[PDB]
Amino acid sequence: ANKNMKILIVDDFSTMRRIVKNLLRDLGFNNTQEADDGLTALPMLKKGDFDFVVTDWNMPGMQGIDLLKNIRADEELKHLPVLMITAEAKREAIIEAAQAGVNGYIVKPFTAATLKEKLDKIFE
Ligand SMILES: [Mg+2]
Repeated sequence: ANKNMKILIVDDFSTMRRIVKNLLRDLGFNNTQEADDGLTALPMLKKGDFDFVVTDWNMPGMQGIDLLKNIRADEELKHLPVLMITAEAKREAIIEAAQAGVNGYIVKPFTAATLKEKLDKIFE
């Protein structure tokens, strides 16, 4: 796992964006940027050459599931591994996210410990 991989953190609650960001900082990943909704994350991915996406699942403008779909329908972006953040792991929403092509999921609140298992798991 390369620690200079360009990571996009997507979440509508800015405090959550900065917590995810410091957890990634504690793990060797410092190349992080932010977006507050999928509508604002999309143009960032579209032009920014990112390597990894961490997105919230429920956002007001465009949802986590709809950004993953747009990423997956975009020829240029379809190779992007996506980790989803969710308030509780309901079986039904996860299966849906799995079917939509997400790489993994993590339930909040979470720690740097969990985050890394999730990252290792995704990258295999
Ligand atoms: Mg949210």
